[PDB]
Amino acid sequence: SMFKLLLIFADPAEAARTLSLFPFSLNKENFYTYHTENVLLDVMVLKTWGYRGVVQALSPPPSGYDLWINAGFAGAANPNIPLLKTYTITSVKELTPTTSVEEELEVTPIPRLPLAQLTSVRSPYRDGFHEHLQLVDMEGFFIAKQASLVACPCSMIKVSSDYTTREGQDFLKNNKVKLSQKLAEAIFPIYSSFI
Amino acid sequence: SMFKLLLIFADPAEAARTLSLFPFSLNKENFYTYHTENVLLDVMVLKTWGYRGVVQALSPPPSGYDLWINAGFAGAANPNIPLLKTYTITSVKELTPEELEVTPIPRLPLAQLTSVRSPGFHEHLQLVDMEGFFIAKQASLVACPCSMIKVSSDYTTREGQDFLKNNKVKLSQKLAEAIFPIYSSFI
Repeated sequence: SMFKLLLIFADPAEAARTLSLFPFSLNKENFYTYHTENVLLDVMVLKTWGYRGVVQALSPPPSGYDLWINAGFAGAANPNIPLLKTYTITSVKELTPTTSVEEELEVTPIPRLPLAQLTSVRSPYRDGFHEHLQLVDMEGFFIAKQASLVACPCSMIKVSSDYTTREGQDFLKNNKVKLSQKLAEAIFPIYSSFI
Repeated sequence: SMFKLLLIFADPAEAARTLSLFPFSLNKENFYTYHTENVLLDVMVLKTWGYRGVVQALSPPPSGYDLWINAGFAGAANPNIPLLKTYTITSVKELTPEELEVTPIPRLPLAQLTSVRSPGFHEHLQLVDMEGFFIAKQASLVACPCSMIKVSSDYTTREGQDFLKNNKVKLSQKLAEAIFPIYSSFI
């Protein structure tokens, strides 16, 4: 009767505009809560990027949510992907050598968002395009692993923020507010569908 | 197509949480613009309350919008109106010893509004404000559709007003949470 939603952001800049949507109360550092009659909306901001940040924040993982959403910026490893476009993820993997048996996790799509697949890396991915790759981040695979430990559905909202090239970073640098606002505008309709 | 929406608030406190929803740009004092590919979302904050504020800001009325929304707090002049409830308006009149029809926003509960020119309970009144009637009059001059979002903020009694001053952030947030789905529907 009260939907309990946990939002997870890798970085305060990515979380900024979502945190402006609601008069969140700051519960402990990097953890915000907005508690209404129909919806509990908690926002976790990791302290650092990647597996390390996920581990520090989500082990043991919290039990009791109805859904987790990892929302963040993602690199585009295909130049046909436009930037500033918000996707929902259908499955996520970790980047491994091509010979390695790939481990792919199914993810719960968010309605009304275009679909994409996600690969998480442990070091910045910059050797350009190619080839079984669409969107690239550093947290999503590991968040999904932690969610599976509590049998909690996991969705991801990823906004294309840069191409995975050395030169592609300039766009991220000039557009952080707009990218953060894209995540916010995809999250509000979710909250509102329970309110 | 770009949908051109003018949102009108009577004062900064009522506007605060809606202004927090988007990274608005501010050129003229009291006027905010969020210009995207699909929606032009302008927010006007009146410089003072009531008829005088509406006339200063909207006479002559601005042309070229697709819809005006007046969003604000409203007193409840019948004790069967619960507080903290967000309504959309079906018609508005001015208090007299002639009704303007208003376009209701989807999914919000319906109410009738009376605007007064100065601040107990009455029969025949539901929600009470100070701007809506005069905004609807100005929107008529440009043949612009007008809707209103009003959240019950107090009973129209001497005691009733403590709830308003205790709960300004939450009342402002109710307005924001009703406006964002309108924006979202054009994307």
